[PDB]
Amino acid sequence: MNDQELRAYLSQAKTIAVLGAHKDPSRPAHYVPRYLREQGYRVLPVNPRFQGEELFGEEAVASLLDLKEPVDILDVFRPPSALMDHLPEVLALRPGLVWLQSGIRHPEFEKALKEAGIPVVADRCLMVEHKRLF
Repeated sequence: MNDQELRAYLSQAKTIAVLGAHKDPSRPAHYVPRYLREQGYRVLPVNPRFQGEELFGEEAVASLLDLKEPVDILDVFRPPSALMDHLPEVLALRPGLVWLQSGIRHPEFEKALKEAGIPVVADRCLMVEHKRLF
């Protein structure tokens, strides 16, 4: 995937689910999605730690399976050691593209996603890359 193709995914994306969404405005799990929301994206916060609480103008749900609409981009902020347990959720949800934030890689998780036919982008910040490309 090149910038040109990555642009087609970003510019086409409507919903961006944030796995690991945070409330503290100091963390990336919050300011990255916040930046995304201000760019015309409908970010859907997902985090058991803040379930029921409003974030980015939406109620935070505990699971990806709790989301109502399809997901264009799954922006992941959860650490590598917490990814395999969520694999079945991501496979079921089947987002158009799974995005692993900075400092997050997991060979197995990524392979499983690729084998399922789901595009993956890892160790990259969605805010930084969106800024770059557009």
